[PDB]
Amino acid sequence: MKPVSLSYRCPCRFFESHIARANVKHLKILNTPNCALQIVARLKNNNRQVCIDPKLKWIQEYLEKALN
Amino acid sequence: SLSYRCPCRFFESHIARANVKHLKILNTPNCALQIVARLKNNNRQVCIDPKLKWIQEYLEKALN
Ligand SMILES: O=C(O)C1=C[C@H](O)[C@@H](OS(=O)(=O)O)[C@H](O[C@H]2[C@H](O)[C@@H](NS(=O)(=O)O)[C@@H](O)O[C@@H]2COS(=O)(=O)O)O1
Ligand SMILES: O=C(O)C1=C[C@H](O)[C@@H](OS(=O)(=O)O)[C@H](O[C@H]2[C@H](O)[C@@H](NS(=O)(=O)O)[C@@H](O)O[C@@H]2COS(=O)(=O)O)O1
Repeated sequence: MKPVSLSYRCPCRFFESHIARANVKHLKILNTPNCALQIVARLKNNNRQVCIDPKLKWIQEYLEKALN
Repeated sequence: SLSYRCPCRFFESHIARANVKHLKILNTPNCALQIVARLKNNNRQVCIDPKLKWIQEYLEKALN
């Protein structure tokens, strides 16, 4: 890959839509206003980081509860 | 587990949006503290106050 310092490409090119809450170690919420996909999940069973659908069903409630 | 350590035990209350690279929201619903920031300037990760007003707006924007 192009190193970060040089890349103008939004980090998330594509999202995945079938990530279950139970397999998520954390969601990383990137501070990238200019890009459509800001949410990256780190997964528990494989430790991949996958960009996820921000409309995934469980995401909103998971985020709101973190803040209570 | 009684074994299980919550990754965040203490938080910073004075972190502003501009000094954050990203937030990590830890899937540890059991724990009081679930919010981590990687800092630009430092590159340290710190746990941050979850009642920080800007955190809400930050997360809502990410969801659109
Ligand atoms: O809607 C959810 O966030 C959710 C639904 C499911 O019961 C489960 O996810 S799964 O469909 O991927 O299996 C998960 O629910 C619970 C879950 O039992 C625990 N979280 S998890 O291990 O990461 O999956 C539990 O401690 O909290 C989840 C619900 O959130 S809560 O508000 O803290 O109770 O997620
Ligand atoms: O905008 C960002 O904050 C960011 C963008 C990159 O896509 C990401 O790459 S990475 O997650 O594979 O490393 C970058 O690096 C961070 C990342 O937030 C964290 N990884 S984690 O430990 O699983 O959460 C971070 O804590 O470590 C990475 C730093 O990379 S490094 O400088 O080359 O060592 O985050």
